Amino acid sequence: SERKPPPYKHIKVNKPYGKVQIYTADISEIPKCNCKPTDENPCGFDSECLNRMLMFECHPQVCPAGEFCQNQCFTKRQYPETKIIKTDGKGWGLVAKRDIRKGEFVNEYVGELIDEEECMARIKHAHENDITHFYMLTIDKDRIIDAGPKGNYSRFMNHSCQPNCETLKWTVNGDTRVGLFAVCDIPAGTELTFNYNLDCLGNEKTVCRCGASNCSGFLG
Ligand SMILES: Nc1ncnc2c1ncn2Cc1cc(-c2ccc(F)c(F)c2)ncc1N1CCC[C@](N)(c2ccccn2)C1
Ligand SMILES: [Zn+2]
Ligand SMILES: [Zn+2]
Ligand SMILES: [Zn+2]
Repeated sequence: SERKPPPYKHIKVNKPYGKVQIYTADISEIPKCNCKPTDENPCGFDSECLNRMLMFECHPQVCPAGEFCQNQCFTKRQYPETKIIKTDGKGWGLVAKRDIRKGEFVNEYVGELIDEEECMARIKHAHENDITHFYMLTIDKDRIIDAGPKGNYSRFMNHSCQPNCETLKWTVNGDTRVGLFAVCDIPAGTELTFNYNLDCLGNEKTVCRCGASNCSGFLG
């Protein structure tokens, strides 16, 4: 029983490393929806927002709804309150403090941004030194988020063969960002989990301890 998780820097945004590619957009390049600020829930989850439908985040200076824009989840870091918990064979995990509804933004998978060469080198080093460092999540080819050295609470989310959350790739301020969203209603106090199918089957000493009835037995 370790009382505290391994060291890492709690950040609020992805941090690039080495020769990885980063993209940005000036306020002028960000898409503009046709929501009004007088709408029931402008750019909201139940709204007909053009930007929301296409998984584009509105910018504060660009949106016609102004400050009443409800499509700024990633930038404002609008996460349901969560708590890190300790399980048996799964170790540290994440549960939420309030009920979460289906489709709702849960968190952003944040970390050190690395290219594929760098990721492969880290995994090879981990496998040789027997380190359980699988905080790597692919954005696209040659861009991988490594939440091992630095990340936010999303790194505490465990893998589940029957997950209650899923990753969705959104465009925010000119670049791709990985959001965690609920696939069903989640009662407060339930462990937040997602399906980790973004890497290789490097399951040497690791085994699927999700507990789901459809468990295939591995993580890759
Ligand atoms: N479904 C799981 N079955 C067994 N172990 C799991 C499962 N899902 C996540 N973990 C743990 C784990 C495995 C992999 C992993 C391994 C192989 C893979 F193929 C893969 F996709 C992921 N990367 C990270 C973790 N964590 C994340 C949460 C905190 C953690 N539990 C922890 C850390 C320190 C102390 C206690 N606990 C370690
Ligand atoms: Zn809108
Ligand atoms: Zn908006
Ligand atoms: Zn399983």
